[PDB]
Amino acid sequence: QCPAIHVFGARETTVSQGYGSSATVVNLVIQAHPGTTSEAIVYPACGGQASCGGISYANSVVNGTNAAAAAINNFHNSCPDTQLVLVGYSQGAQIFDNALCGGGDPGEGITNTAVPLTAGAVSAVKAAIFMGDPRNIHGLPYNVGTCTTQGFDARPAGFVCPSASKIKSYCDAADPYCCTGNDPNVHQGYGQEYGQQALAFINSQLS
Ligand SMILES: *[C@@H]1O[C@H](CO)[C@@H](O)[C@H](O)[C@H]1NC(C)=O
Repeated sequence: QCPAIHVFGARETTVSQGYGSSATVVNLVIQAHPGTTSEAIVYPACGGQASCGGISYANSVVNGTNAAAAAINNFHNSCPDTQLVLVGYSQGAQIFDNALCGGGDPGEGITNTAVPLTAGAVSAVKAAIFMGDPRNIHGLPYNVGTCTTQGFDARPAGFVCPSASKIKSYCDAADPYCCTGNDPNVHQGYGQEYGQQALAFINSQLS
């Protein structure tokens, strides 16, 4: 039978195939709700490193965005009544951002602005947690964190995501990727810093 809730997790760059740091929030939802299953998005999660196949960041985001859209759409078709939750970390947050909000990603070669998710899939997605999203920019209504600048693939100032009310994007000032910081460690600690807050949001979003 189909699960009551299903969580999609996308990892950060250079991490081997799996959930990566998205695991923290994914596990919190699974443990807190009976009938919750999950799956990790299968994509390169690379930035030119030989460790992850040598696939460039742009090609990783291009593949990832499509992989994310295909996984969510396909699962919804199999289980249309299941509540969906997305958890992306770093590059993982970027592919979910592109797939859910659309608006294109020019810095990575994506010009299409249409949301790749089906109407049914979009309505099934109840909550989305982004941590260290390189598409971050200060001012977005779903932002949480001390960052007051932007990431390397910053969204337009005043960007309007159709599903803005279903998202929580965490990003602090010292993050060098989702912000203009210089401390890489801050980028890796969102699961511990905002994990419980994320869960609380997901709980309020779920029916
Ligand atoms: C995306 O990358 C994965 C491996 O990470 C691969 O299995 C898949 O075939 C790629 N998808 C496309 C559309 O190229």
